[PDB]
Amino acid sequence: HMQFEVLKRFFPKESLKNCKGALWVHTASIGEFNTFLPILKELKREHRILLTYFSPRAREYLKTKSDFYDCLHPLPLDNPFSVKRFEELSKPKALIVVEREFWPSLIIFTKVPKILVNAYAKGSLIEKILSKKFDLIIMRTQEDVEKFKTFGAKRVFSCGNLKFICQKGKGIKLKGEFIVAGSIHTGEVEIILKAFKEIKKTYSSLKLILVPRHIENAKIFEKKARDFGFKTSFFENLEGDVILVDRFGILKELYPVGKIAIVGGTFVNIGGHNLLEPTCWGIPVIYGPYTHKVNDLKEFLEKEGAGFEVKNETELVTKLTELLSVKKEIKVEEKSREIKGCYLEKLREFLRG
Amino acid sequence: RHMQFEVLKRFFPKESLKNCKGALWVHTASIGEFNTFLPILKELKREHRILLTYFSPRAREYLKTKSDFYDCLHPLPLDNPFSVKRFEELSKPKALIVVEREFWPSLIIFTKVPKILVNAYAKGSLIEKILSKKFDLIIMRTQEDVEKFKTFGAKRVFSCGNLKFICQKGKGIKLKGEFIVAGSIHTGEVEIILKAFKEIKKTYSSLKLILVPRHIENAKIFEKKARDFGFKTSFFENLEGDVILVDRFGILKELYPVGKIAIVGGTFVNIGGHNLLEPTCWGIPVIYGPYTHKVNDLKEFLEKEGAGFEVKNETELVTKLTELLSVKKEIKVEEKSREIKGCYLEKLREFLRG
Ligand SMILES: [Cl-]
Ligand SMILES: [Cl-]
Ligand SMILES: [Cl-]
Ligand SMILES: [Cl-]
Ligand code: NI
Ligand code: NI
Repeated sequence: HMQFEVLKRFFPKESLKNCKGALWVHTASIGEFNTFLPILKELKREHRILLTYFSPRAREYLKTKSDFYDCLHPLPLDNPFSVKRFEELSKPKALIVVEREFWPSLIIFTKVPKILVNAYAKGSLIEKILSKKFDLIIMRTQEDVEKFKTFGAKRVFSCGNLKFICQKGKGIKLKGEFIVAGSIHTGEVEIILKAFKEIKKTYSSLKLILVPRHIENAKIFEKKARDFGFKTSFFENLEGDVILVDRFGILKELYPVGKIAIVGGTFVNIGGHNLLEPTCWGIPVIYGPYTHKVNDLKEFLEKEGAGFEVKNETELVTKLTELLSVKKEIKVEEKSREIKGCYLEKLREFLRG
Repeated sequence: RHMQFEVLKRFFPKESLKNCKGALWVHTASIGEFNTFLPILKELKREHRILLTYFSPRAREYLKTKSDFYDCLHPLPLDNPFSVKRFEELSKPKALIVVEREFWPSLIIFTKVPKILVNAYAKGSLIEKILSKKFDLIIMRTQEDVEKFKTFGAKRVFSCGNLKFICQKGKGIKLKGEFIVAGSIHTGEVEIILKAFKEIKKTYSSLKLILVPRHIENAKIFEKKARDFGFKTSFFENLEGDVILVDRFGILKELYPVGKIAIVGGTFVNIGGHNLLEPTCWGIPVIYGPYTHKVNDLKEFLEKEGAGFEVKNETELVTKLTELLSVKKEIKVEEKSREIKGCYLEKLREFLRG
């Protein structure tokens, strides 16, 4: 089945010797790794990297990212001896913990200089006790900083949320004016078509590019839009009022083509997909009420004036019209350069000496 | 997050564990293991106080809703000698049942509690050689796994089958009519199912299809698709339709008994399969498509049992449906289930007696 690597954790591999002096980066699982990746890309340039993870579900994925590290090993089991053997074999120059892997033996029984990034405070007793054990803490909010400072942590700063860093890609150019609806589920399709139908009464040249959450549904989606009375086409072919995308990936590259984006997983009870993507391009994003899985991101976008929650077909029409008549300025990308810059600055300085 | 990792509790187990002394200690890493062991736990819970531990923070909230099946709840202690021994000293458990695997070295090496591994399989790895012999009793899925573990010098290793194959039926519903039941169906599965059912109705004109979407948000859509096929439609409780859509969450497992044949989705689209087992517990055959890669043990069990049929296209689906409609297939999954359960429960009770 899956590889738990229990022996490796308990008795870290001898070959760690071959990675001595590296910068040790710990990403509990795939999420943490992706969140830290933009920082890792830069650090990887000035340091050899020793990468560890906790979840067995992350091994296979991380193996595909060998470009971003020199050595890969699971985190040692949390006893003084496994942890000390890990540190003694690898003699790491420092350890960066992404988000909050409060492993007591790891934190208590290693001597490696320790750095926590993207942390937030909960006010719990384990925080009171272990926070002071880090040489440097970078938090998401100045509020979190305050709490940790009352915990006797020195060297604590706020740099913002690493999750809000833009990772854009090349992108695509298309002539025409478009709305781009991405990661749309079957149960979201009709409300969007009915909204776009109401809109086209006014904006006759406007086209909808529609990208299903599952590209397999590209044909069911087409037939629906056809049933609604739209001329339709499949991407590459831009002839339709509703343009369906059937090729995987591509979605993040399509956003720059539009004036307004709509992101699914939000009009049905899914919890929201990736709201950030379109806004990194200076485009406002509209979403439905079901954002519980991306709540921090939601509150961030609303504060940045870049995200807009709509409750129903009517609100959607109303919001779309507002954004088509008045171009909403978006500054998410500058914030992104700012968070990234702050994190990378403090880390480079800390690592310098 | 907003999730509780309970690090402090794992590191320094709660003093109140005292008030649970002499209990049977059952460890279920997360929700899946708990549900897998639940039928056995229900019986053991009658004869033992239960101290229940879990590893995944994601299980805590769920497990709190299961307070009827345990006496004490606490996360597994962190894997260092001191936390583990403190857990053990506080709770003085009579024994520890580990569900499936959870080879936590310090836990296994530094506790004196008699330890029992349940529903295990053998990967043949070095950590297995080393830790397997530290269990007082090991109950495995196959006689093949037993042989491997036997060669690691494990004594007291048996096979009682896969706990995951234990039926958990529920009350069940009754309706007048003849039905086929398609459950956990995704949008991309609706057309091969409707195409096949249209062909079948030519011959069995009285047959009705109860259609339960994977996600109810897709029901309106499903109903409209049925209409395009020219079926009379209706929403559950109304049995008017040739195709009857189901609009309520849950419900599915209680519906199966109503049918002559079940179809279970996540299988005609590359999803990997939903719960093939449930219909067969009613002595009803189940049909699925080729994409069962997330339920492959279950798929293999059903095939050997003569209760599960893989179909690759609309024709084989029509073919298999017609076969099962013309000659009723005998299904003995429930029989197998009582067997697996009784075996596990027999061995456990005997170990715990003395
Ligand atoms: Cl201590
Ligand atoms: Cl001590
Ligand atoms: Cl302790
Ligand atoms: Cl102790
Ligand atoms: Ni998916
Ligand atoms: Ni779901």
